[PDB]
Amino acid sequence: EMVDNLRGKSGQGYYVEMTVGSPPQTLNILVDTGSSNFAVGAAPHPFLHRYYQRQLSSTYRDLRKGVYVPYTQGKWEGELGTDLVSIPHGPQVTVRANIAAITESDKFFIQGSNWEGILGLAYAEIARPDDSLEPFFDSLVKQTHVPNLFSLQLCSVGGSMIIGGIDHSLYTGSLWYTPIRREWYYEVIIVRVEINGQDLKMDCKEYNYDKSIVDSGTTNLRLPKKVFEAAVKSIKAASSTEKFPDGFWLGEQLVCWQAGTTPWNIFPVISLYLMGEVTQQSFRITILPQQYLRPVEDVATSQDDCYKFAISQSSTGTVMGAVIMEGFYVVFDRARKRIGFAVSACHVHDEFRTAAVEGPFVTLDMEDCGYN
Ligand SMILES: CCn1ccc2c(N3CCCC3=O)cc(C(=O)N[C@@H](Cc3ccccc3)[C@H](O)CNCc3cccc(OC)c3)cc21
Repeated sequence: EMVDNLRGKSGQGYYVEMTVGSPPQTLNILVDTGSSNFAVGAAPHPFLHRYYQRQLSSTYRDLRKGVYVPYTQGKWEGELGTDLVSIPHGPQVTVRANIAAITESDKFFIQGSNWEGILGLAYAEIARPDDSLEPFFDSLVKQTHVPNLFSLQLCSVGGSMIIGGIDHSLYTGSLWYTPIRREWYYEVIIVRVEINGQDLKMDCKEYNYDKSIVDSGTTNLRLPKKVFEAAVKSIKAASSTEKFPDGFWLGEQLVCWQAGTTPWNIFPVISLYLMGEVTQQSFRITILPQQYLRPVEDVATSQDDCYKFAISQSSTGTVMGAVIMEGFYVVFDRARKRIGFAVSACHVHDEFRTAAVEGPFVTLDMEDCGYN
């Protein structure tokens, strides 16, 4: 009953329905594996269709402490409190959880997005103000019998968040696991990057400077500057049969083709190799251009299909965002400190190429690829 419990708009995150307070107030909450605070709009905002009204909840408790959270995109400030929370299309339980009531924000809420809050699914180590603010999923596991694991199938868009287990109907083929290196973000280690089979030929620590994370709340694949520059050079080379403005590669400009004529075949597949659970072993996930060229829906331009380049540069490490996760079934196996990847039931492919998760591969270079 948790299948298809996610909705969203392309480029604007995926959200699940939740209720907060007594009596229950229904809100749509963005699912974010890249942070650890549960926060909801709690005052009027031009982009909010509704918001949390603390005065109407008999179970609300004020913690008398403010909190400020700046993300890569957007920021908000609010008041900490606790209240009862449920997930209508998830496990049928009610938990008391920490909630940040957002009273002020900047470039956080999105015009027309349909969500009103955010559910940080990562570890307490990156919770604000500090790690004593227990994250939602931690409270869920401690207060119920839900297994310490969840999975995401991200596919107007939709998908599934399966709390407490793995749904086999949501993937095909084998599940490959990579270790969670450190429990703060969902940090992983990339050991190799290929563009159309060609190795970027870089010290593998560069791929993980200064960390690499799996983040459902970020749209793009974000790469460390040095890796980004090398990747763009190789994607340009592969696609050189057409020449695009430098602004396209910087994600500042759309590229458009007559409806139905997008030249998918001139763009390369990107393979990211992730550390396996065994010494010097890895597996790879392969991303097609249908993933990293993000469609931008706009009726004004609808004579064409137009796209934004959804790989961009980072000064804070690699972020495997929604563009990478889409078309894969991703298991956040907290209990066993590992992340699993499999090909999703809602996968990308044309008649020539298919996204894949495959292995094992072996590396002769014994260098640890973790940056720290
Ligand atoms: C879905 C909306 N959206 C669209 C683009 C886009 C985007 N960017 C910017 C450039 C390329 C790219 O993809 C970045 C973010 C982003 O910052 N996401 C947040 C959640 C969020 C969701 C919705 C709105 C605002 C924030 C996430 O916690 C970040 N994790 C690591 C992170 C970074 C910094 C602090 C931190 O604290 C926990 C966590 C959201 C984006």
